Amino acid sequence: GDGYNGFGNDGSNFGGGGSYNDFGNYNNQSSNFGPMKGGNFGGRSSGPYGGGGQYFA
Amino acid sequence: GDGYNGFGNDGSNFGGGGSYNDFGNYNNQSSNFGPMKGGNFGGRSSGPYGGGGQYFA
Amino acid sequence: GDGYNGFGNDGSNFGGGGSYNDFGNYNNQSSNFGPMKGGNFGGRSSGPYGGGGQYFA
Amino acid sequence: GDGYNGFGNDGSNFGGGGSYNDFGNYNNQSSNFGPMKGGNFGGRSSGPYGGGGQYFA
Amino acid sequence: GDGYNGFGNDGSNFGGGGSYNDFGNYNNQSSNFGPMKGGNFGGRSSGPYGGGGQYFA
Amino acid sequence: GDGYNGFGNDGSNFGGGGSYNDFGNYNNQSSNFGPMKGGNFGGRSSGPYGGGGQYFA
Amino acid sequence: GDGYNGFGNDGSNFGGGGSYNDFGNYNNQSSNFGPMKGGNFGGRSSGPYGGGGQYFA
Amino acid sequence: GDGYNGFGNDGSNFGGGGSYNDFGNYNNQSSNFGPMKGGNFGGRSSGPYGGGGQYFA
Amino acid sequence: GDGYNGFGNDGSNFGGGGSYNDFGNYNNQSSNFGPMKGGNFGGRSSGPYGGGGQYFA
Amino acid sequence: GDGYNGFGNDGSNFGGGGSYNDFGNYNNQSSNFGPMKGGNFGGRSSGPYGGGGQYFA
Amino acid sequence: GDGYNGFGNDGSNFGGGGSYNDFGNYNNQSSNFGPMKGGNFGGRSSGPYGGGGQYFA
Amino acid sequence: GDGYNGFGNDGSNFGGGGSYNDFGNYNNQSSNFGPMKGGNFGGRSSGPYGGGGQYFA
Amino acid sequence: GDGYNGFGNDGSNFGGGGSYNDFGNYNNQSSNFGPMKGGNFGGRSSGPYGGGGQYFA
Amino acid sequence: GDGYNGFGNDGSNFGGGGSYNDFGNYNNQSSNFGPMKGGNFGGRSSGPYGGGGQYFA
Amino acid sequence: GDGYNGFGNDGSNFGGGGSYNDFGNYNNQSSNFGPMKGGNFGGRSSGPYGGGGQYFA
Amino acid sequence: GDGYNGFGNDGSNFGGGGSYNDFGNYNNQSSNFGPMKGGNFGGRSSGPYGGGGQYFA
Amino acid sequence: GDGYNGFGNDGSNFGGGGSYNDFGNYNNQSSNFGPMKGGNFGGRSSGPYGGGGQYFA
Amino acid sequence: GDGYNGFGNDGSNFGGGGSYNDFGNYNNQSSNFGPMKGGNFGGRSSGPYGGGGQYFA
Amino acid sequence: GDGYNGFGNDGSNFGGGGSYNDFGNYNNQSSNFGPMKGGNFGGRSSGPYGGGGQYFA
Amino acid sequence: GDGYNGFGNDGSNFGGGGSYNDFGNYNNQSSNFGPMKGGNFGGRSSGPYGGGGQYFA
Repeated sequence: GDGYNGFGNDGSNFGGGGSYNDFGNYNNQSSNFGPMKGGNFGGRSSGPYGGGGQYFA
Repeated sequence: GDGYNGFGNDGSNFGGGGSYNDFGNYNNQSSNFGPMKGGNFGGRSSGPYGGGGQYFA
Repeated sequence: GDGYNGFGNDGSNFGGGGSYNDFGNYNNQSSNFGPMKGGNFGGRSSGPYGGGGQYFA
Repeated sequence: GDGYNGFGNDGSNFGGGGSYNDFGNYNNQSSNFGPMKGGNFGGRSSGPYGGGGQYFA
Repeated sequence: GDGYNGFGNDGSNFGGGGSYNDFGNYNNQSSNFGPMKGGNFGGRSSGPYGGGGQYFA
Repeated sequence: GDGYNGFGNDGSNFGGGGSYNDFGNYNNQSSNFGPMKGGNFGGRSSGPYGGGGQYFA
Repeated sequence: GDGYNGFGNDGSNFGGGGSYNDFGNYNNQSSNFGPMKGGNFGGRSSGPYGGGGQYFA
Repeated sequence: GDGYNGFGNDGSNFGGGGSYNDFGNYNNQSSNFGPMKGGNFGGRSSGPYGGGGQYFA
Repeated sequence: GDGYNGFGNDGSNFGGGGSYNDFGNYNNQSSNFGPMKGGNFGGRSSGPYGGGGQYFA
Repeated sequence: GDGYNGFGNDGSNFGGGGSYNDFGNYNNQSSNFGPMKGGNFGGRSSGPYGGGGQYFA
Repeated sequence: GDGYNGFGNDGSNFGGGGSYNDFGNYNNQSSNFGPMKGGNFGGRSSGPYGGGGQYFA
Repeated sequence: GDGYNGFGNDGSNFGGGGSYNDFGNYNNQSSNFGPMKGGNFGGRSSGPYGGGGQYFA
Repeated sequence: GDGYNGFGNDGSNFGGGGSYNDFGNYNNQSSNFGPMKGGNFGGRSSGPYGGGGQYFA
Repeated sequence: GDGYNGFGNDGSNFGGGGSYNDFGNYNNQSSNFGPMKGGNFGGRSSGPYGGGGQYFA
Repeated sequence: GDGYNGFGNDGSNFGGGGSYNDFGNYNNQSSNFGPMKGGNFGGRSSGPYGGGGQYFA
Repeated sequence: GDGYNGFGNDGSNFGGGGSYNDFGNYNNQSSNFGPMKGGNFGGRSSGPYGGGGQYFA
Repeated sequence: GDGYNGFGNDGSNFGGGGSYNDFGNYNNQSSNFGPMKGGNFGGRSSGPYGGGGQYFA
Repeated sequence: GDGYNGFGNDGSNFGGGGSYNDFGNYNNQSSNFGPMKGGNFGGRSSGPYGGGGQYFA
Repeated sequence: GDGYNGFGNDGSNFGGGGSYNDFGNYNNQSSNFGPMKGGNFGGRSSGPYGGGGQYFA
Repeated sequence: GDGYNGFGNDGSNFGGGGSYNDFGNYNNQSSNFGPMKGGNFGGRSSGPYGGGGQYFA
């Protein structure tokens, strides 16, 4: 099958080292190593029901 | 079969080393090592019901 | 099947080592090693019912 | 069957070694080693009922 | 089936060595070694009933 | 059947060795060794009834 | 079935050896060895009844 | 049937060896060895009745 | 059935060896050796009745 | 039928050898050896009646 | 049924050999050997009646 | 039924040879051997009636 | 089958190290190493139902 | 099949190092290394239903 | 098969290092290394149903 | 088969280093390295249904 | 087959370094390196249905 | 087989460095390096259906 | 086979460096380097259906 | 076989340095380097169907 011979995969210290950073919500922020099946996704929404609006600002 | 021969996979110390940071809600911040089946996802929302709104600011 | 020959799988010290960090709610912050089935997810919400809103600030 | 030959799996000292850190609520902060079936999740919420709102700040 | 040949699995000393830290509420903070069935989860909430609000600050 | 041949499983000294720490409420802080069925969970809440709010600060 | 050939399972000295540490309420701080069925849980709450609130500070 | 061949299970000296520590209320702090059925839990609460609040400070 | 061949189970000297410690109330602090059925629990509270509050300082 | 072949089960000298230690109220602090049915518990409380509060400090 | 072949069950010398200790009230401090039915419990309380409070200083 | 083939059950010298140790009321400090039914308990209390408070210091 | 011989895969410190950054919502921000099947996606929305609008300001 | 002999693959520090940046919604921001099947996508919107508008401003 | 012998592949620090940048919605902004099958796409939209309009301003 | 021997494949710092930019909606902004099959596309729109217009300004 | 020996392939810093720029919708803005099959496309529109107009102001 | 021996291939800083530039819709603004098969295209339109007009101004 | 030995293949800074420029719709604006097969095309329109006009004001 | 030995192939700064320019629709504006097969084309149109007119002004 497929293979992977990566040396030095790092992927570390996600936040970057800035202070006062705000991490939003429903994100995918994972670090994944090794064979993966099923793919990688972001957050999912089903929007508000019964006429509720969805607002970003 | 799919292989993986990674040296130095790290993925450590997520927060980055900054202070006063504010990690989010429902995030997938995990670090995963080894064969994975079923995919990697962010957070999921079924939005408010009965005309409740969803608001970000 | 699938394999994993990883040397030095860190994933440690998640908070990053900064002080005054605030960790949010319903997150997935786990560190997972070994073969995994069923996928890795963030948090999940069924939003408020009967006209309650969901608010972020 | 899927294998795992990880040498040196850390996942330790989660908090990072900073002081005055404030850990979250309903988070998944576990460290898991060995074959896993059923998947890895964050926290789950069913939002308030009868028109109660859900608020973050 | 699946297998796991991990050498040195650490996963120890969760709090990180910081002082004045405040570990939160309903979190999953366990360290789990060995075959697992049924998945790993965060906390769960059924939100307040009868119009009670849920508030984070 | 799923195997596990982990050497040096540690998982010890949870609190991290810092002083003046506060371990919060309803957390899962266990260390589990051996084959597990039924999954690993955080704490659970059925939030207040009859219009009582749930407050974090 | 499943198996576990762990050498050196430790899991000891939970509090970490810090002084003035405060251990909170309803936690699961157990150390568990051997086959486990039924899963590992944190604390459980049914919130106050008749309009009493639940507060953390 | 599931096996377990753990060498050196330890699980000892829970308090950590620090002085002036204060262990909590209703915690599960047990050390359990041998095959377990019915799961491991934290403490359980039914909150106050008749409008009494629940307060952590 | 389920087996256990553990050598050196220890589980001893719970208090840790520190002085001036204050073991709390209603905890489970037992050390249990052998086949266990019915699960392991923390303490239980049916919170105060008739408008009495529950307070942790 | 389950089994247990543990060598050296110890579980001894509970208090740890520290001095001026206070062993608080209603704990379970037993050391139990052999087959067990009905599970292991902590202390149980039914809170005060008629508007009496429950206070920890 | 279940079996137990424990060698060296010990369970001895509860107090730890420290001095000036207070083995406080209503604890279960027993050491029990041989097959047990009906479970193991801590102390039990039915709290004060007629508006009397319960106070831990 | 259920068996017990233990050797060297000890369970002796409850205090560990410390000095000026003292014992609280209603403790269970028994050492029990052979088959048991009905379970092992700590002390039981029905708290003061008529508005009398229960106090620990 | 397809190969990968990457040296120095970095992918680290996602946030860039600026302060006061606000990571958004439902994003995919993962770092993925090793063979992948099923593709990589952004976030998904099923937009609001029953005449609710979707607003970006 | 296809091959890849990339030396020094960087892909790091996504945010760029600017402060006060506001990362978007539903984006794909991942860094992916190793052979990929199923393509790479942005976000997906199934726009509002029942006459709700979609507005970007 | 197709080959790739690229030395020094950058793709880093995506945002450019400017401050106050706003990252859009549903973009693809990933950095991808190694054999790719299935193609690379932007966002996808199905416009509002039932006579709702789509507006960019 | 087709080859690629490119030295110095930059493609970094997409945003350009200007401030106050808007990296607008549905774009494809990825940086792709290595052999690619399936083609590279922009965003896709199925325009509004049931007489809704599509508007740019 | 076909080959490519390009030295210094830049393609970097797309935005140009201007401030207040406004990147578009559904564009293809990717930088792609290495052999490509299936062609490079812009965005695609299936224009509004049911008599909805398409307007560029 | 066709070849390409280009020294210094730029294609960078697409926007040109002007401010307040507006990047339109569905464009192919990609930068492509290496062998290409399937050709390069602009955006594609299928005009509105059911008598909707298409307007540029 | 056909060759190309070009030195200094610029094609950069597309927008030209003027401000307030308005890049149009469905254009092909790519910069393409290396052997190309399938031709290079502008945008495509399948003009409106069912009596809709196409207007360039 | 054809050849090409151009020095300084330029093709840059397409917009021409002018401000307030308005680039057209469906154009081909690409800059292409290396051998090409299939020819270079402008835009393409299929005129409006069902009696629609095509108008330029």
